[PDB]
Amino acid sequence: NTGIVSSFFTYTGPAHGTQWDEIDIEFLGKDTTKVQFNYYTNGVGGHEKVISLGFDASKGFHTYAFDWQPGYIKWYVDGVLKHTATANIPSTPGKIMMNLWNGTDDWLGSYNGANPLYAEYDWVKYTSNQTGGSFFEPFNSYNSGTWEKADGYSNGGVFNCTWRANNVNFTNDGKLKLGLTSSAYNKFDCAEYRSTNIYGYGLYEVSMKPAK
Ligand SMILES: [Ca+2]
Repeated sequence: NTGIVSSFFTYTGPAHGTQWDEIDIEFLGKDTTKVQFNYYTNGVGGHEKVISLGFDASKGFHTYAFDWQPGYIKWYVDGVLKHTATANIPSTPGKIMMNLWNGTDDWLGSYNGANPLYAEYDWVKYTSNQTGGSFFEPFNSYNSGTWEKADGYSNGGVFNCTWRANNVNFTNDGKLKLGLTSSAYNKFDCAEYRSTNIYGYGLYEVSMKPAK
């Protein structure tokens, strides 16, 4: 069922001592000509919207964004509005997170570990509703002041891989590359990179290329 997923999302929930509020951009590796938008408010999801892109997202970098305001979320693809939600919008500030992971599946028919799956992200921009809360991250190198790598555990549940910090790497030309690897025992190691601060309403933009 759930195969390979590359994502850009905001998150907060009970490990952070709050209700689960989250806004998603996710790409399923089974069809990268589409993108899926969704969000959870107080743990309630069921807002999936799948958009056809008109291009195969895995072939180049595109800019995806969501503008999260008190009364709506609006999602954009390369500056073009694609979807607006207005119902039960979330309101708790969260961390910005990016991951690549496999669920518990037919993507294994083509998976070859000598040319592993990688999701690449060239930059992230957050333009805050609160003056002085904006930031730009170009992914030239690991910045321990603003981000952390997930390592040493699995989320469990739908996730069928263990986060490894050594699957989070930076290329010499400035991209964050998250990899999904398997060396034996049908065990996969995957990767998540996440901010250390939390952010609220504003425009979140990412330039990325999902795995396939
Ligand atoms: Ca960059």
